[PDB]
Amino acid sequence: GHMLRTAGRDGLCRLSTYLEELEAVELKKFKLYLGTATELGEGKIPWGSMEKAGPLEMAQLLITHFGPEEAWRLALSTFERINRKDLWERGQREDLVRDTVE
Repeated sequence: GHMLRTAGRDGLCRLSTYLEELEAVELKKFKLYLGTATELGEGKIPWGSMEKAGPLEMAQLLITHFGPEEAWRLALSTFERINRKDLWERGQREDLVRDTVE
């Protein structure tokens, strides 16, 4: 687990690792949320070309359309939206909890 990446750079690697935790319907929510999103403007995802896509295909989908860490953002920030707040907290913690600490 640890000391695996002495020198490394993830992006897609972290994206996949979290998207592999999502089941078909979880990915379903995820890919419709951002893929058919009008809040995202037009939607960087092609027209239904993610229906037969799984964690592997999805990771390589977001990474190609959005970008390495943009894909990651699109996943973590959608985890919270599909009621996958658990894994979402595994993604973003950012900084500070209440006072002084964290």
